[PDB]
Amino acid sequence: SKLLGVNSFALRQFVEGYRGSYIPRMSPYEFLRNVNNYIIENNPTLVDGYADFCKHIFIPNFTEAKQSIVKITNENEKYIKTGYISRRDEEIPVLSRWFPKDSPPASQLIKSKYLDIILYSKEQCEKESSIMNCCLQDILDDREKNPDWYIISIKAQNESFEVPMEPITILRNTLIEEGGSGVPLKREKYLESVEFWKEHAIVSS
Amino acid sequence: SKLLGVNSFALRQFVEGYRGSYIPRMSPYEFLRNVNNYIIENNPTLVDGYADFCKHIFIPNFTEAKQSIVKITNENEKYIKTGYISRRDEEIPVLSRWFPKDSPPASQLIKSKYLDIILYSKEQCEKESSIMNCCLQDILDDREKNPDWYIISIKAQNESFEVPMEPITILRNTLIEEGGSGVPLKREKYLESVEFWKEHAIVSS
Repeated sequence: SKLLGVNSFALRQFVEGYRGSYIPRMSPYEFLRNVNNYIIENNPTLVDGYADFCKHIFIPNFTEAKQSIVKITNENEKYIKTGYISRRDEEIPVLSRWFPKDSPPASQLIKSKYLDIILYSKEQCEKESSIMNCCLQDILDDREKNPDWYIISIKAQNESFEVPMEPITILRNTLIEEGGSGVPLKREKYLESVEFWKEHAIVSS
Repeated sequence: SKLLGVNSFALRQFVEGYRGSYIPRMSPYEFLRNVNNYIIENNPTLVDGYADFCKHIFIPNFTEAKQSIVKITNENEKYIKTGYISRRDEEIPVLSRWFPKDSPPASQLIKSKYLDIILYSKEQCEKESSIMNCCLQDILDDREKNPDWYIISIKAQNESFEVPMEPITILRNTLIEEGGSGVPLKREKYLESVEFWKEHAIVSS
C-alpha cells in the first residue's frame, strides 16, 4: 500500500550464487512492475509478519525461481555444506549450512509454485539505513516514487504461508548495529524456528 | 591467593559425550585438588580474559584429557556433523558443527600438553545464577569454602595461550537471559574468532 518499492537488500537475489531464492533472467525493476501489476489486478492480502513493520504477500511464481529449501533426510545429510558466510559486506559472517547447487538434493528442483514477498515499512528501512548506511539505491516503480512498503526479501516456495526464519536471523535481529531489524528475542518463536530448521536446509545458488 | 572453586557449569565436562574437552576417569573434586595444589606449589600467572570478571591459568595437563580441536582441511571436511544442540537444559539450542568421536580426525588424537583453566569471578557467577535460577551445587576445596574465583571451563590444548571462543558463544554473551555473561558484541573480537573457527572444529566426547 501503495504500490511497492524494492529495497536495496533484495538486489542480492538477482545475482547467481545467492544462498536461497535466486531470481533468474529478470531485472529487479522488471520484477517490481510485475509484482505491482499483480497487486493492481488481483488486490492480494497483506499479511502480518513477525513485527508491525513487516508484511507479506504470497503470489503465484511468475519467475523461473526454483524451490530453495529441502527437507534433510538420512539419505541426503551427507551433502550438507557448512561455513561462515555474510549476507553482505557490512555484516559479520555467521555459521551457516546448505545444500550446494551441484549436489543431488538440488538437481531435482524445479520452479516453485509461489513467491513469499517480504515487505518492510518505509520507516523500518530508514531506521536500519541510518545505522549501517550502504549508499545503495532502491529500485522504484515509475508509477510509485514514494512507496509505504519495500520488498526486502523474496522466498521461492511451494507453501502459500510464512515459513519460519532461520534461527540465526532471529538472533541477529537482536542487534540492530550488526544489523538487525532490532527486535528482542522471543524464545517461543526461536524454538518454532529451530524445530523447522533442524530438518531443512537452504539450497545454494 | 585464594584457592579456586568449580562452578557447576564445569561439571558437564566430566561426563563422556561432552562436546569438547572431556576430563576422563577423575572426579571434579580430585580435579580441583590438583589444580589448587599446582597453584600453591608453582605460583602460576593469572592471565586476563575477554572481560574483567574472566581470567585464565595455563597448566601442564595432569589428566589424560585429549586434544579437543582439529584444523578442518579439504580431506577431513566430509567428517563434519551439524545440528542444533544446547549447552545445558535451560539454554536454547544453537547451530553447531563438530567431528564425532568415531571419525578419522578424532582417532589420532592424544593427551593434550596443557589445560586452559577458565575462571569467573564470584560476582559474575552470582550475577548469572540469579538471572537463570540454577540449582546445581558448586564444588569447593576443603581448604577454601569462599573462593574469589571459580572454574567455569577447561580447554585441553597444545598451546599455552587463549584460543578464541566460538562465534556462537560471543553472540549468546549479548543475552544474559539466554545466557549469556553477557557482554555487548565486539566486532573485532567476533571477527578474530570467525577467522580461527573457519578452519577448526571441536572433537566430540
